[PDB]
Amino acid sequence: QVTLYGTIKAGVEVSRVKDAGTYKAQGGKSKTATQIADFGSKIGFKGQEDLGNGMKAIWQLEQKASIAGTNSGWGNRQSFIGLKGGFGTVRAGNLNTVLKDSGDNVNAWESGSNTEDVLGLGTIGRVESREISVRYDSPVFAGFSGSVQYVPRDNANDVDKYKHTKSSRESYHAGLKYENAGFFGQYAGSFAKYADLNTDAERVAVNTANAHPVKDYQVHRVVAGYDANDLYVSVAGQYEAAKNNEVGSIKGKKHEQTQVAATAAYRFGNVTPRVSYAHGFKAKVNGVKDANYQYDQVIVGADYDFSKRTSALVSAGWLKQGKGAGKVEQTASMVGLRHKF
Amino acid sequence: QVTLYGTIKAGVEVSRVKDAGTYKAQGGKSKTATQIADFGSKIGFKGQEDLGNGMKAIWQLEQKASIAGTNSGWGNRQSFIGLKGGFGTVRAGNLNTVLKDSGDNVNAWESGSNTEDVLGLGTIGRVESREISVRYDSPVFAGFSGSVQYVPRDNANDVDKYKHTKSSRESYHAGLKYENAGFFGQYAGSFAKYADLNTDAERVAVNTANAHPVKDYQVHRVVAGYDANDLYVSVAGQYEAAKNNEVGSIKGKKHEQTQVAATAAYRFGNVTPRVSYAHGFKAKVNGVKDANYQYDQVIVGADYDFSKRTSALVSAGWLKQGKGAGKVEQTASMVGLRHKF
Amino acid sequence: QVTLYGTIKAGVEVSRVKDAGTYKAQGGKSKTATQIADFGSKIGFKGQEDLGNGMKAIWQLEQKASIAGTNSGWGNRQSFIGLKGGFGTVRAGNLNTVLKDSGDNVNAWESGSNTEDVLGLGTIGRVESREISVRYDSPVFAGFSGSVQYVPRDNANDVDKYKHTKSSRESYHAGLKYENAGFFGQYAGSFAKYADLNTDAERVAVNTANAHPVKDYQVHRVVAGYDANDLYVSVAGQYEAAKNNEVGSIKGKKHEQTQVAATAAYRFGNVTPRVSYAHGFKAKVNGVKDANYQYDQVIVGADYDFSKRTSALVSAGWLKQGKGAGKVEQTASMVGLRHKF
Ligand SMILES: [Cs+]
Ligand SMILES: [Cs+]
Ligand SMILES: [Cs+]
Ligand SMILES: [Cs+]
Ligand SMILES: [Cs+]
Ligand SMILES: [Cs+]
Ligand SMILES: [Cs+]
Ligand SMILES: [Cs+]
Ligand SMILES: [Cs+]
Repeated sequence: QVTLYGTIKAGVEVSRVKDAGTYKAQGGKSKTATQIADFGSKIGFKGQEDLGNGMKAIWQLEQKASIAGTNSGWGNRQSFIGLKGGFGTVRAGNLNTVLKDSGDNVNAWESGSNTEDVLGLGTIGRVESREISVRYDSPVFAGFSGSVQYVPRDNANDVDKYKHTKSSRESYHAGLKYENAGFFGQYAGSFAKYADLNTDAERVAVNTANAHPVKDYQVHRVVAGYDANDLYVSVAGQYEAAKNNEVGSIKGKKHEQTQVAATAAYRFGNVTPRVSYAHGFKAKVNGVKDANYQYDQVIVGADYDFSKRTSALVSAGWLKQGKGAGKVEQTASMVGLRHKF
Repeated sequence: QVTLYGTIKAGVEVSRVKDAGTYKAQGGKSKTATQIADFGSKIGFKGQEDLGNGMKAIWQLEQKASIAGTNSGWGNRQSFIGLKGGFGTVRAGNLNTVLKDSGDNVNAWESGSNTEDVLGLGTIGRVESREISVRYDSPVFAGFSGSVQYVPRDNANDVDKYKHTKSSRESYHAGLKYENAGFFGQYAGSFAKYADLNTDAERVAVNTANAHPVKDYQVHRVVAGYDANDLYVSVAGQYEAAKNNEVGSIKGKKHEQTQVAATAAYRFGNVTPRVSYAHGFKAKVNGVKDANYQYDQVIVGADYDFSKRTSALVSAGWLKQGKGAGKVEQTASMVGLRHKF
Repeated sequence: QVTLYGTIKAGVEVSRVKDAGTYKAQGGKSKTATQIADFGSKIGFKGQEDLGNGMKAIWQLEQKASIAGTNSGWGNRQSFIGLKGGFGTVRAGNLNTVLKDSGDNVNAWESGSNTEDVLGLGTIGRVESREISVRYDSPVFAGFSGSVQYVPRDNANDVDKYKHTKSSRESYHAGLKYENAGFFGQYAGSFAKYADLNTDAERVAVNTANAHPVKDYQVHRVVAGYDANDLYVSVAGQYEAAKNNEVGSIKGKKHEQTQVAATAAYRFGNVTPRVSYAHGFKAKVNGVKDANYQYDQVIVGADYDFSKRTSALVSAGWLKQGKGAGKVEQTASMVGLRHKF
């Protein structure tokens, strides 16, 4: 067996930044931008074959396909080959991280890439990625399931394959999930003995310009809520910590940040109003409080479901980053359309 | 619903340039080149869903796929999401321009990209493009239909989104079409308060190397003819005008050019002989006649239709550019094969 | 008609190099690398239409799609348009070379690109490629078939289309095959009046950095064996020769190399153990023996066929390159999974 699927989705966004530092216009305000933007249209191919003994072969090839025609590549969304049966599921390839998957219960919004941080809970998602990796998923059993996932050294750093001179950027991802009668709890997280962050605290490839080597990199996410009877509510807590691993005065000093997010939605027939709130507390950077990494955000909107495949979408969002005169405030709103095939 | 389609098409071309300026060989003639060339093979995916109230969701993702394996990208031909119903059709994405669509009644030929100007009426098509835009199409009503289409500022110039420092390259596209009993007339055109041309008078992105900012950029196309009873004839008139908007001695001075084209074809069973003629009159460039932009061309050929999907193609073309010792003459011929799926 | 197909395939490889020159660690050994690697996953689209008179239209578009998400492009595997009927088959596009096709009887192994030379008989395949070309295939007749294939000048060197100043890199490919009662013999080969090699003796584009222009470039391959009754055995001989065509002291001097390979496999139900051996004798380079181009390799492994579409794969390989203190030794092993759709 073999099937074609995808989502086409897009809309118009309207945004404004308030940033004293970069916009000399009055009160530090940018002008208002108005863009047709693709929201992450995608196309895939996938299939499975019964292997005779309760085992199945599974594979998938999913690609970014933006109707603005700005993508190229195959396999640059989750793509894999694997086996599934009574044991659970094993998969190898460009895999979502346990934490990328858990993000479905945290960030429900659609936006173009420009507005990810204001029209969506982009900041809490900064820890989410796809990795050439292997992943095991369970058995859902007595309402419990789990995943375990690993990125080898020589996949995390190809260059260094044969000379093991940079320390390993191999990493571990794992989660545990419980569902009962509409109630869900999940823990998802990751660990990397050595990694590298950019200044927005995203993981980037070893040897990226302005990469900051870190050590004992760890992320934890707990999510809980209720998804049943027209009602959805979700609350997430996230904690990130690493040690400075750059050679310099500050090696060994402690990085950390705490983020929380909350979403509520109610389904009124075909209309689903949604509200979200997120906050990042002050980061400790090199052992010292850094309020540049603090933020607050609220998003409100709704989906109109024409069909089970097709929705109209509207949202607006209000985001505040940092403290004082370093302050950045983003405002945005959009209207859009989504169609799943 | 969801469907796969495409055209595979290709052939061998044979071409020669006569250009004193660049070819020192006798009488200013290049040698004769002989190439297997893809004619613009393409592949798409598209679909629609009835939404209940005479409304439909529509989407499409079409890509260049050249069997020479030189393309990459998704969505780099017309791709969109939209709604269709009694109101007409609304669409947003990488859209053909009203003028790109009207080009189906002007330039019927197939050629590789190298021969577009000699094996096809490439020059009159220089005004045709795809744009991240929104488009409304009518209702065909009493034989009349029309389209209206817009490219926002912040899609025409992303860089400048928030600092509105370069003037808008937002643009408007529109057309009106009438069909009666084989007879067709159409007006298609466009307007851009500010734009940027290259020296072959194609629109290019703001801030392209050797881009020439222009103002009040306008194109008009009227096409008329007859498409019925084995007989096809088309006559087109095109007019382009803009003001110099480059800072320098010549700002405010007037650009313009007039082009005409004519095609006739007759269907003799499975064979369709075709003849085309096109002419560009002298351009006024910076208020002054410039005969470098004058050209004449004739193309003759035929299609052999094996099936409704599959054709053999042959053509030859004879093109003259400019006047005097700046003169460029292109000669070409091809044989090819086209298959629609 | 129109069909979708592909192969997804991938695994974990483990490799080690022993190279005194580049690895200062003890006894000239690299460390051991361990990688999830795609084995050349691919996806295609193809179809055919009966044209009425025993003739068919045929086309194909095949792309590299690696589930590690590192490819982009359409048409970058064999892709074409063509006609098929009582005359044989004619095709134009990104075609496999007669010698690339013959490689199916020589190199049966799957490996990621990093291990092609140790987990697969990569070296003998150095002469195999895809080319924008035309190809004729026969009629299988009294057990005999054949192919003839040509790459025009102006496809081998686009740049030089109109100025015929570099000599032609046009080339000819041809083969002859016989099958009788499990027994097969094939000759495949190629000739290019002028070409360009890199130092691993692969053909590269004219004007590639460190390309070495050659003249009278010729390759010959004879393969023979037995493919029936659970038993497969293949023996190949390959010979490559060219003259130095670089301007310098050594123009006109003779390049050549001889390679042989052997494979045996036996099918035990669903398990197919396989063993392969290959050897490259000393190259003559500029008229002089060069033992850097000598190598020996053995690969052993097996396929486990879950289904006709789906296999588990394991192999190990042991490769030795050159003589003496220039010596390079590669060791590798892998486990993998393949699924055809
Ligand atoms: Cs998103
Ligand atoms: Cs992310
Ligand atoms: Cs990654
Ligand atoms: Cs064309
Ligand atoms: Cs064009
Ligand atoms: Cs464009
Ligand atoms: Cs291979
Ligand atoms: Cs090869
Ligand atoms: Cs090639």
